Amino acid sequence: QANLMRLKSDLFNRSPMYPGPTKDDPLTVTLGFTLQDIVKVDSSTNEVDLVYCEQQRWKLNSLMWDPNEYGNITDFRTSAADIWTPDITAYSSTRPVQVLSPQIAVVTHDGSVMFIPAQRLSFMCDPTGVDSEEGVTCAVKFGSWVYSGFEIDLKTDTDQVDLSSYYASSKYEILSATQTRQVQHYSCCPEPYIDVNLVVKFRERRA
Amino acid sequence: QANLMRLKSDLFNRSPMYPGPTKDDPLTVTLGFTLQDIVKVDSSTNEVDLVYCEQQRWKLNSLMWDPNEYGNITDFRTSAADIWTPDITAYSSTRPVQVLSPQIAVVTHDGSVMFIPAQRLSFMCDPTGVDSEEGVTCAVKFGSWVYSGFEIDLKTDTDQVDLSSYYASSKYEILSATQTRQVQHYSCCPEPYIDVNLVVKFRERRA
Amino acid sequence: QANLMRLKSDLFNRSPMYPGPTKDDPLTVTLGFTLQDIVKVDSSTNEVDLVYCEQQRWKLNSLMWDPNEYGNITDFRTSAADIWTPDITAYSSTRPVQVLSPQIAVVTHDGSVMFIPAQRLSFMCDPTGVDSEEGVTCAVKFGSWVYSGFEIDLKTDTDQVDLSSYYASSKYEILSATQTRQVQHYSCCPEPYIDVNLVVKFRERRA
Amino acid sequence: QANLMRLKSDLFNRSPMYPGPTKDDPLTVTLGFTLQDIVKVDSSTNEVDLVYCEQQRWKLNSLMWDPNEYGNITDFRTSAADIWTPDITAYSSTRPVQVLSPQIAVVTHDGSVMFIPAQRLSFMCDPTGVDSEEGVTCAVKFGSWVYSGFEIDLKTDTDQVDLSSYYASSKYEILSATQTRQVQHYSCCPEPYIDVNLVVKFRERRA
Amino acid sequence: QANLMRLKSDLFNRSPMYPGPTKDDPLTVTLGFTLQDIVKVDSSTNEVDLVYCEQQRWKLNSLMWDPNEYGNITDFRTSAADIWTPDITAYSSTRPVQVLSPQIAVVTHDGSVMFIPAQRLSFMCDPTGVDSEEGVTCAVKFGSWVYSGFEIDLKTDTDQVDLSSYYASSKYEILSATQTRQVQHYSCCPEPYIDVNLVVKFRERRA
Ligand SMILES: CC(=O)OCC[N+](C)(C)C
Ligand SMILES: CC(=O)OCC[N+](C)(C)C
Ligand SMILES: CC(=O)OCC[N+](C)(C)C
Ligand SMILES: CC(=O)OCC[N+](C)(C)C
Ligand SMILES: CC(=O)OCC[N+](C)(C)C
Ligand SMILES: CC(=O)OCC[N+](C)(C)C
Ligand SMILES: CC(=O)OCC[N+](C)(C)C
Ligand SMILES: CC(=O)OCC[N+](C)(C)C
Ligand SMILES: CC(=O)OCC[N+](C)(C)C
Ligand SMILES: CC(=O)OCC[N+](C)(C)C
Ligand SMILES: [Cl-]
Ligand SMILES: [Cl-]
Ligand SMILES: [Cl-]
Ligand SMILES: [Cl-]
Ligand SMILES: [Cl-]
Repeated sequence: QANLMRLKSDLFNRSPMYPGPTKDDPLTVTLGFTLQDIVKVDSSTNEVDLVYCEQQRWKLNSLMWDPNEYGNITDFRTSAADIWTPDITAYSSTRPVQVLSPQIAVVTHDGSVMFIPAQRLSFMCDPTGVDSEEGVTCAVKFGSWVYSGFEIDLKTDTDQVDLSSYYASSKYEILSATQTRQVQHYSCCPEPYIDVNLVVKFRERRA
Repeated sequence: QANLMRLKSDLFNRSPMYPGPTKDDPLTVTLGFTLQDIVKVDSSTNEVDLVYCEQQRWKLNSLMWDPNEYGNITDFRTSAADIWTPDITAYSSTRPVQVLSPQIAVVTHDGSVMFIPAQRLSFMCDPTGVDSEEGVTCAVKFGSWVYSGFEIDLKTDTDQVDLSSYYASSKYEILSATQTRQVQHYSCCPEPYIDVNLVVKFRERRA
Repeated sequence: QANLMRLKSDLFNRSPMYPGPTKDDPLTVTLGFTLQDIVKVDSSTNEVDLVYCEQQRWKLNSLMWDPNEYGNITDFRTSAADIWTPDITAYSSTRPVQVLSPQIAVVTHDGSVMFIPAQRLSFMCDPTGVDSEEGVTCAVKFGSWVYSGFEIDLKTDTDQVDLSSYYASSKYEILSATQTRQVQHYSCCPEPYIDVNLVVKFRERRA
Repeated sequence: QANLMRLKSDLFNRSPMYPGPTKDDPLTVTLGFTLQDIVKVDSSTNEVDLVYCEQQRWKLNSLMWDPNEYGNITDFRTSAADIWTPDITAYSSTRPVQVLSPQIAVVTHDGSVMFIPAQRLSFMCDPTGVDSEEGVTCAVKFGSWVYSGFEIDLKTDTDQVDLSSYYASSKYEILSATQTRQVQHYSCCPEPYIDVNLVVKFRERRA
Repeated sequence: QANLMRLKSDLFNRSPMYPGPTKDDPLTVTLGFTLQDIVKVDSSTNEVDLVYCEQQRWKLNSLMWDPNEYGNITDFRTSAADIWTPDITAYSSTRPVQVLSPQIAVVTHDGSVMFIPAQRLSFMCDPTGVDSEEGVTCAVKFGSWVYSGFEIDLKTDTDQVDLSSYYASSKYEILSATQTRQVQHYSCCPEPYIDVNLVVKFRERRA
């Protein structure tokens, strides 16, 4: 307990709160979605509700340590409010995202962080054709709200969304689920922003 | 990281928290709207729900710095709770506005600040005629709640709302969307308050 | 900025937080309702939802200053969390009141404060007869929850509720709207509590 | 203002925050109910919503003072967050209780406290027979969640609920409303826990 | 009060906040479920709502004391925000869990802690067959979100869920309710995570 208490104290005191990435000190966040359920489809407003886990990984030099200096501690768990986190946002939500899991991250001696928030998202989607054989396709972009491609870059380990935890008895069955990196420009800003586009084809499951 | 940490420290210590504008030190906020979706229309209460982005720009001498003094840093991202922000409010909302994006602003070396919150608004609007060819027209005023024209002035870059991000498969199609600056008087107060009037003409989209 | 920064600093440091009124140091709050809309009527639970602005005015010796001592500053805007505010409560609400406007007050050199919160209230009201020619009458009392008449007194500038901002295309039209001061006794307490009774007669508006 | 400011300062500084009652230092809380309205009855989930006021009273030696030492101040109003309050909980709620009134208590020089929160409760209740002549009976227990009889005891002044403020035009009329002290044992714990059982018989009101 | 005030002061000052368990300092949490009610079943989204109490027990060397050193105090009640608590989470919730009881734990001189939060959970469950004689079976896993089996182990005193407080007049009757310990692997992580699987068989109750 003493060693971890010391490590946590030293990582916090060694330097003030990390000010986020810069053009000169950029960061690459690895995103990966685990789609658990398509809960609701609303045809009167064209909103669809998803339950998923957004897996996030990044590395920070400021969170690095030598295990030999801190009782061979290789990693630890900490509140996500105690460390810097990326501002990964759904670009087309219709409601504030609901967080379903504790806000705790895992920090490793190499400075790498893993943070997996489970969330419920309500986003823009016309479900017309959900009841058909072909089903309906809907997409939502995820990325930083304020950091461009020069400050925050995004990466995926695979183009395939994890469906190994998708609720079998859900009202909707998944025909396809894709997560692909893309670089866009916006009216507000001159720099190119980067995002992970979550595209999911689904239909009503027969009882 | 060191340079930005220093800049942020020096900008905060240079003077206590900015007390907002005054008659003697007025401010001009540039407002612009990017209408993403008309989510819901409720004819039983006469409420309409919009999803949009509110681009806000202002300039503060207190936030100015020389990039040559801080490792050629030209701008930075910071929590909107760490800086003064204008109190732009919808004058005719029926629910507390829901914030859909992170509360982070961008501050530039000339002292200018850009903050683009994404929000969901539920406001007063009779939708009667939404299903007709002509559609229905509804308006909502945005402006400071406590600062008059002598303290906060508002400006737009264009009278035409940004519709380049409007959800194509929305239940409602946009016939027209306008943003106009106007100056009004109220019973409470002797000074003229200024606002940006968002007027949007819309109808039900055919499948 | 310097003068206002100084005034605000001196007003906070000159004395600890104001402990509220007392029998020995009583206060008079001026109440005034601007009814903007009757949003919803629910006949299955007998609840009615209103959108209104509650103008509150009071004077405090502790908030007084000499403009000649602070660069001819006659007034300033401040967060309502930074100053004492009265606990004006609806005595018959069915839901926690939703605040629709920023929590900012205007303080003047004579120690007077003006605070205008915009709110949505869900209160006890049987709407039977709303569809009739005569319409329905419903009332809700507003007053301090813990302070009696000896500590907080209430006053109105007119017995007429401001209807100049009432939404024209509302589902309900106003036949009459009154705000009267009244003094009552309760089982709990020996002292007389005072309230402002909001009485509004309304009916369904024809297209 | 000076005397009250001083009293409140001295009451806070004389000793650290009160750690709650103990077997050695027990406390007796007096509960009372003022049932204002039976808002909703839901037969599809078996939930019933009440709007009531809970009068709570207890005495603490730590909150005692001599009025002659503090400008003949006999009592004062304070935020309920500034003092210890009991964990009186509804044992069978289906939703987190909504607080409708400000969280302010009244403290007297003898150390006695009075706190009357107005709340909306959604609790377990099968309404089958609400439309009959006999009506339906439903009950909800109120007690401390963590303190047993040896630490917190409960008392009522009357066994009759206060119905003098019950909304006349409510959808439901009260046939009977009782508040009775009872002592129970639970599977978790060996000590006897004490509660106040709120039993109310009601039916649908005829127009 | 003095002795407890001292004990609480000494337990807080003797060492900084406990950093949670480690591979080298693991912890075993005992889980128990008291199912109070199956509130709602939604066949249009496949969500089911439960009201239950989750009894949690763990022991910490850092919370140990000698009663003879602190006026024969054997235990005390404290805010759960003042002590470390495990991040026991429902792995398949569709909404953020609603807490229905005060967040207070009971700490004993041997360092053991008992914490019983009453909660409302909305989780993934197809209710098809709830109206049949056989009823429907639904399951939800509870475990730590970030700690593996090497850091947090789980244990149950019985496989049988406590039904002695189940609301008799609920819309749904319980046919069976089980709580069994299980060890799983996940896509994210290499270490085995452990959970308590809550399996409940229920059907619609006949009036
Ligand atoms: C800044 C602007 O015009 O809009 C950005 C929001 N987005 C990502 C959906 C198009
Ligand atoms: C720069 C800024 O604040 O945000 C706009 C949203 N975005 C990222 C897609 C263009
Ligand atoms: C000063 C104040 O609270 O304002 C009330 C109405 N308004 C918003 C137009 C000026
Ligand atoms: C006189 C006063 O309180 O202002 C209300 C103006 N309004 C409704 C548009 C906010
Ligand atoms: C004195 C106190 O706690 O409040 C009781 C309810 N009241 C005063 C509004 C009628
Ligand atoms: C304790 C007491 O008598 O209060 C009732 C609260 N009231 C009448 C506002 C609804
Ligand atoms: C351990 C436990 O919660 O037992 C029963 C409490 N009760 C009846 C409120 C549900
Ligand atoms: C002891 C504890 O934390 O919780 C038990 C619930 N109760 C109040 C009925 C006995
Ligand atoms: C490991 C972690 O950080 O959280 C992921 C969800 N879990 C634990 C059930 C696999
Ligand atoms: C990232 C990963 O594989 O974790 C899933 C956790 N679970 C099954 C609760 C949904
Ligand atoms: Cl301000
Ligand atoms: Cl940041
Ligand atoms: Cl107060
Ligand atoms: Cl306590
Ligand atoms: Cl932790």
